[PDB]
Amino acid sequence: HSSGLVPRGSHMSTTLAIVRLDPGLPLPSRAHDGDAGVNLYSAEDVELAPGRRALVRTGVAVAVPFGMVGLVHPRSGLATRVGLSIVNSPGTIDAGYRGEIKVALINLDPAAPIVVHRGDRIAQLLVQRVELVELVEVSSFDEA
Amino acid sequence: HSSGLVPRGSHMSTTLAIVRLDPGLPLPSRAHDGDAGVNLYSAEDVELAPGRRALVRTGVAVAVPFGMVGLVHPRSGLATRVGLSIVNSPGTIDAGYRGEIKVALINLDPAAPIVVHRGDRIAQLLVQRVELVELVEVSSFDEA
Amino acid sequence: HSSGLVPRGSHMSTTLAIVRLDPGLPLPSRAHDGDAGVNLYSAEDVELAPGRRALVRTGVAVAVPFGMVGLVHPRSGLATRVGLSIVNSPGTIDAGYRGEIKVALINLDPAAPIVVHRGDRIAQLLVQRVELVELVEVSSFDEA
Ligand SMILES: O=c1ccn([C@H]2C[C@H](O)[C@@H](COP(=O)(O)NP(=O)(O)OP(=O)(O)O)O2)c(=O)[nH]1
Ligand SMILES: O=c1ccn([C@H]2C[C@H](O)[C@@H](COP(=O)(O)NP(=O)(O)OP(=O)(O)O)O2)c(=O)[nH]1
Ligand SMILES: O=c1ccn([C@H]2C[C@H](O)[C@@H](COP(=O)(O)NP(=O)(O)OP(=O)(O)O)O2)c(=O)[nH]1
Ligand SMILES: [Mg+2]
Ligand SMILES: [Mg+2]
Ligand SMILES: [Mg+2]
Repeated sequence: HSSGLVPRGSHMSTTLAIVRLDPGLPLPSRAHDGDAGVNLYSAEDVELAPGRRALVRTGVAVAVPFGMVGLVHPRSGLATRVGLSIVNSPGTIDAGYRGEIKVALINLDPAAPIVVHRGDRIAQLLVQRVELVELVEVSSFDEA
Repeated sequence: HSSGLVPRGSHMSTTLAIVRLDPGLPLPSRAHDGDAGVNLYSAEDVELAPGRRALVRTGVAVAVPFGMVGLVHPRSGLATRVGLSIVNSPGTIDAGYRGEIKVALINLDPAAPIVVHRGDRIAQLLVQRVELVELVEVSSFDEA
Repeated sequence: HSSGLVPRGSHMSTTLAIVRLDPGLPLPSRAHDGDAGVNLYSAEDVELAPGRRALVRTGVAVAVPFGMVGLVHPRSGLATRVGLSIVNSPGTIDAGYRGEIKVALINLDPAAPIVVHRGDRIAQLLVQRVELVELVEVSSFDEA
């Protein structure tokens, strides 16, 4: 069997429409089979002094399906090696959002600046279902 | 059709009981259709110097259903604009928890204090299913 | 009925194989019924000055099932009390990963060092399903 056939056990897996606003970057991909996230690239060069943060363009936009959420998580390697984090982690991408995904990077190292270059992988994007809960206000939890 | 009718495609959507311990705040709501989270308010005024953190009352309590988790995520706007983050993000709200949701806000800006006023939206609350996994200890992964 | 019988409503609950690389630590457990996470221990003593971070061994390895993700979240108590956080939170554990779970702890307090002792609970591990999305590149979202 070739690629185009959806294997049985992946019949149900979901699709995510994506637009490369920056066509010069590779499409986000999973580094390994079963990996939770696809790796987002930086569209830009940016240098972050200790304690500084930046809102960095990834060059993509996505259409998260209704009933789901996209989540932007930090890469573990850079987090440890150089103290790179994401201010609003986990970044919450709503089903209705059709703008460019931007990553609020922050340098949590005390002394060493972090240089990010265009084309570097700077975060990962997961997609999960979410319960769009209906609030039921009660006067006490007994009542419910 | 009017509001009270549960549309077909939302027959299965879950309910979340909530108690406004602070009845003076609006109920948390989704800013847009399909948004992953409902926006939590601060019950209080608080001022956070750079690097400082506070445990801020939201004026609500919830009953996350068994088999699910509530998750407190930072708002992207404040995160970028002013460096506001959440120390324990993502905040983990257990199914059994019936206390007030409190938000561990922290100012990650190097120089500018953040002022939060009562009634400001300071986080978002998502609800997701969680696998309540049964651990199976093995001596090596082959064995399993 | 005794323990070994899987109750009806937990017929479907998933298993997580785990190896204690450090057999001297307790197995991670849920502190209460319905808790989202199991509590990870530190295998080691470590002292974190303000602003410093460390990659701390938990003494376990796990096999997250294909179609799921493990997620390492900070404990709320330590986060508030002493400013302890996790640089890459939420830590993303892929289905394929068979190495030791390590926690990138960071001291976000301005002045007081944090001492972690072997055997202390330093994070929690959740397991959730994840959508292993198939990207569909489009030239505009209309097109899709
Ligand atoms: O908190 C964590 C996160 C990850 N890990 C392990 C499990 C995970 O599958 C593996 C890779 O993690 P990330 O994808 O978060 N980091 P990065 O993208 O830098 O490394 P890789 O190229 O291996 O994916 O590291 C941990 O032990 N603790
Ligand atoms: O890391 C992120 C997070 C969000 N976003 C986009 C997608 C999301 O749907 C939109 C709104 O995000 P938040 O709800 O996290 N922030 P805030 O509540 O300040 O803005 P809004 O009023 O638009 O919801 O911003 C990103 O590009 N990157
Ligand atoms: O952001 C949060 C996180 C938790 N909480 C409440 C709900 C949760 O079920 C309870 C315990 O949270 P954690 O497990 O995250 N922290 P810790 O492990 O220190 O406390 P406990 O021993 O109670 O689990 O604290 C909040 O109000 N806000
Ligand atoms: Mg990775
Ligand atoms: Mg929002
Ligand atoms: Mg706990």
